[PDB]
Amino acid sequence: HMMTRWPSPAKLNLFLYITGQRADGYHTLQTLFQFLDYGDTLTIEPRTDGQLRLLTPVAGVPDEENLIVRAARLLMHAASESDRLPAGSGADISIDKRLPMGGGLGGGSSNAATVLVALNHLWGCGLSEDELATLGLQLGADVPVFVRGHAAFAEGVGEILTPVEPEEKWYLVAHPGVSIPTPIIFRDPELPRNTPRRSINTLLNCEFSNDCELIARKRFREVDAALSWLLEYAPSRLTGTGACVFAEFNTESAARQVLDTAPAWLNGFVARGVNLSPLKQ
Amino acid sequence: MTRWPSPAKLNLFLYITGQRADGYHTLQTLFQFLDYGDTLTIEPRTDGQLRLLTPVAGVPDEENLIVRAARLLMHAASESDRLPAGSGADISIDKRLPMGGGLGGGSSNAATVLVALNHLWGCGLSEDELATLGLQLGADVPVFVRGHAAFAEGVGEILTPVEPEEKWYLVAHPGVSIPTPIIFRDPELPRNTPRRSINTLLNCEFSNDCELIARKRFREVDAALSWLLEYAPSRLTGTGACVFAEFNTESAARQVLDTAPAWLNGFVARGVNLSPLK
Ligand SMILES: Nc1ncnc2c1ncn2[C@@H]1O[C@H](COP(=O)(O)OP(=O)(O)NP(=O)(O)O)[C@@H](O)[C@H]1O
Ligand SMILES: Nc1ncnc2c1ncn2[C@@H]1O[C@H](COP(=O)(O)OP(=O)(O)NP(=O)(O)O)[C@@H](O)[C@H]1O
Repeated sequence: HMMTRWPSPAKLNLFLYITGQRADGYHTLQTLFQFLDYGDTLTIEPRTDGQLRLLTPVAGVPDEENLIVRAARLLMHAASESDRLPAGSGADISIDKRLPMGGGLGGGSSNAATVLVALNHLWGCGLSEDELATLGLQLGADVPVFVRGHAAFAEGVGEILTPVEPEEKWYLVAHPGVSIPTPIIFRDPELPRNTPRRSINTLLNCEFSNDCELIARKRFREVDAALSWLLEYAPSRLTGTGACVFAEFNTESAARQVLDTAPAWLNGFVARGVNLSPLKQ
Repeated sequence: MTRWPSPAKLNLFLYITGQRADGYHTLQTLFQFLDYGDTLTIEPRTDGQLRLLTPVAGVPDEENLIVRAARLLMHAASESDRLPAGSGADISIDKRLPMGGGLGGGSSNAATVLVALNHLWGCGLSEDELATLGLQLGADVPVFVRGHAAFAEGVGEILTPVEPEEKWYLVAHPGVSIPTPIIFRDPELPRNTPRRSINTLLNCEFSNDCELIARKRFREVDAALSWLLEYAPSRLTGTGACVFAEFNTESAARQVLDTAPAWLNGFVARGVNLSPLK
């Protein structure tokens, strides 16, 4: 059927603090998200024969393990159980994938968010933003931020989101070459897990930092190298659990100038921060 | 009122439906309380001081869920102008539940502290708010806060009341402590059990997706289950190490308890669908 095109932007954690750990191992976080005007593009063609096909498998991820497919299947389940899924609802999905796996840019969660929002719209299920954010939290920690579509402060177990208006700066984002899946960092015994809970105003007045950065820097020489390079030019930090690091600039020209200083083995891009997700249109 | 109950729970079933990229597992699980647990003494203070008078063996006081619960409530209430100046408390616990056993004792302690201090200080937080705070403390805190046997979904915040039969249980602790992350990191753990309706789940055989892993990895759990299975339906609760056996009368449960090896340290308690806390 029709071929629809849907943005899946990256995010940055402008700061990220680990305030505690539950007995089941889950870490409570206080973190501030901003989107980038940069990321993946999904093409979604709806179907009436009930089939769900990923036309562009992502290397390193079996099909049924792709968050694209998991998101579609979860929406189908939730909508069907509430009598909101038309019979034969299906989709063919392809992705122009720019965001790396294990990058800390939230590519997987962003893909899931876009698929939830796009298929809910196309199939006409009528699920609210609240309902899609509740589904999204089951798929990925940051799916709710992408679903709701606003730069936001996230606490609780990731479901408490408050809109914030951080400066829409220009960022140089580097991929230091290695992939660091979040569990590799969150299982580290030396990870900080006792940063004090702070109000949003207090956090906005703190020195922005990422509690994962010291661990990633020490465990991965590639992250240390990328951070050492960018820090010669601008405030620079890890995003997510890495491996990606970013540097902040006041202008596009300055960011692209510093990107030009990048060693050839350090892939990077320049993108502006945006507080409204392209997905929200 | 200064004496507050903190009941145990059982997971009557437990299914693992998925795992996120950050390692977190989504569950579908059924909770019932036991008429058995800890008793907390909570004595309000007007000097803004908060103290745990009784340490829990092995737990640094600042890591104790009792203290974490009190300090989280103080923060959330203060930030919304609902904490009277000088609010404090002296808290003690008579701990009868074991740790790392799957009875939810730590989450129950946190729930009791949240509900008790909210009431004693008069902060006026709603049950919804306390259950939202509780999710930051422990995975099962919201079930203990709301106080009803319940089917729990989502990331543990979607709770549906259910009325499972209030049976008598023989709860056995095979002595070995199995912290949940040890089970949740196992490559062989089932992580893709289909999500199913409560009505579906209420009419299938109850099971615990953690049981097979727990039995294979821990001989004390394997031996504890092999004994109880002779006499009654028996399953792991939580991620273990505790196991429970299902009886229709107290006398039958107790007669099996009297045949238990000393290393089992078992107790008998009735299931209740309404928390003593409520
Ligand atoms: N369509 C997808 N795009 C990217 N990653 C995917 C996708 N589908 C499954 N994954 C996997 O799940 C993760 C995507 O979740 P995501 O929100 O992007 O977190 P991340 O910041 O990229 N890295 P991490 O959380 O440490 O795994 C990746 O690591 C993939 O292994
Ligand atoms: N007041 C407390 N009572 C019991 N445990 C506590 C307490 N405070 C901190 N803890 C610790 O945090 C955990 C409490 O979580 P708990 O509710 O007991 O889960 P469980 O179902 O019993 N099994 P597990 O998740 O492995 O701990 C315990 O393992 C303790 O080490």
